[PDB]
This record gives sequence, structure tokens and C-alpha cells, in this order.
Amino acid sequence: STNTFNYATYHTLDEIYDFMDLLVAEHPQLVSKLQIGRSYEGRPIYVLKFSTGGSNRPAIWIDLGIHSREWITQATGVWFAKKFTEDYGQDPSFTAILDSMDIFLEIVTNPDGFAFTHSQNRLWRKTRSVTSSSLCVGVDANRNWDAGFGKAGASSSPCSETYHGKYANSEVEVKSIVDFVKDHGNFKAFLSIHSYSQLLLYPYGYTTQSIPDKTELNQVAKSAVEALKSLYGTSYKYGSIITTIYQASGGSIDWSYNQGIKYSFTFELRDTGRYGFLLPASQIIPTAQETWLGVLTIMEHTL
Ligand code: NA
Ligand SMILES: [Zn+2]
Repeated sequence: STNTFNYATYHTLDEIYDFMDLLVAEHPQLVSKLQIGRSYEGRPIYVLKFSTGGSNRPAIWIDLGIHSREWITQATGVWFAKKFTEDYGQDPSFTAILDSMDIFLEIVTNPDGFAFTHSQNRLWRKTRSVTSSSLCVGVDANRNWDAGFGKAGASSSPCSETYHGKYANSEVEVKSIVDFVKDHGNFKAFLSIHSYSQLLLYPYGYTTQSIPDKTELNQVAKSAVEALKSLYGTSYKYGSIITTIYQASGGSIDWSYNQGIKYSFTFELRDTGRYGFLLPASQIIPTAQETWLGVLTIMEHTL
């Protein structure tokens, strides 16, 4: 069951997908498993929908593991999924959120990459799409979105780990999300979960121009990082992608924000570089716990 599932170890794709099935079997009135598309290599792409009912009500999007090597993110997503089912009807604030909004949680946004990080290359970042006139494989799915696509902050080289692909939305992993979010039509928050560096970022990455909601999003981010820090003292910086991490084009939250999804943020989880991508499994639960407080804070503001 999801009660005896080990949340304190890193899991395989099959184990995470199996976890989804268990959670849905245990909580059919709250959680459903949606298939939003197929990966390049033909693996199902799964989103968990958390809903108390209503008619096409406003929604929160959360993607994790778009960059496959960032194992702390998929691990945090599994923890999140369980947490939602525990806290609904128990925590007044989360109850209020799920009473007015649906949450769509995509734990493994890049399943081909995730498989590849277990089988061949632990540090694999990109998708696994074949590039026609190249010996190199894959596209950076977080450089592939239709928001300043192909501008500075991505590579045009197929062998680069920040290769943007031939055109915006070329990667089915990205197109599946775009289609789903657009078809739904009523997303109010869009949160992309990455690692590492302990940052909470808002748009833009592709341009130095500040967003018109900078004051509000900056305050939300400030509040969220203070909530996060309250648990273990984990210090996060916050600000726009471009001013806080680097210039990056074709990124997810730049796209989502441009769709009018005001509360668009990217988390960069633990750590700052001591362990980096190879954050030990004993850090999964404390990371997920503190990150939850930050995410909940954003959800409260979206509410
Ligand atoms: Na795997
Ligand atoms: Zn990333």
C-alpha cells in the first residue's frame, strides 16, 4: 500500500507508476490517473488529478522530473501525492484549496530520460528523441516551450544538454502538457519543480524585462521561501529566472505565465552543490516536507 511504500528511497519508473495505481485504488473519490500522451519512446505519460468534484473548476499544475537526472523532484512528487490524500479533510488550508481547485501533478514529466538515468547515464537531462543528422540524442524539454524559443539561453547544438530542439513544442513530453493545459483552459497556478540550487523563481528567463505582476509574485515567492525555511532553516534565494539563476529561453513558466497563468513559479530544490544532482536518499523526506510548505503558500495565494 501507499502507507508502507518507502518514501525515503529513490525509485524506478515502474515503482512510481505502480505507486500511482495504489494511490488511485486507495483514494478513488479524490485521485485519478490521467494519460496525457506518450513519450518519444512510447511510454505512457501520467498525470494525477486531485479533485473533490465541481465543473471544470480552476486548476493548479505541478510538473516534476522534466530533467530526468533531478531525482529529488520525482521523489518529492511521490511524497506530495501521498501528502495531498492525507491532508485533505485534516488541514484547514489545504482542504480549502482542494474544495475550490483541482491539482494536476505530473511526477515523471520525462519518463524516457528517467529510465535512461537508471539504465545508462545517471546524469541524463534531456528527452530521448532522435535527431536526424546527428550522433547525439535528446532535447532539453525546459528549452522547448513556446516562450522566447530559440533566443539566447539555449543551445542550437544537438549534442548540448540545453539543446532547444528544431521548433517549439517539438518534444511530445512538452506538447502533451501544452495541449492538456490549453484544452482544460482554466489553470491559475503552474509550478515546475527542478533541482538544484535552493531557488524560487518567477518569470522571465528569456528576457530582462520584468513581469507586470513582479510586485505580487515577488511577495508570494518571499512568503513561500520563508514558509519553506521555517522547518529546517533551508535558505532559498528568490527572484526572476534571468536575475537569479541565468538567462534561459523556451522555459515552462515563461510559457505558462504568457498564457495568463499568473502564479507561475519554478522551484530549484536542495542542495546548493555539495551533493548536487546526487542528493542522498535520506534527504528526500526533509526536502519534500519543507518544499510542501512553500508550495502550499503559493496555493493559498492562488486561492
Ligand atoms: Na527506471
Ligand atoms: Zn532542471
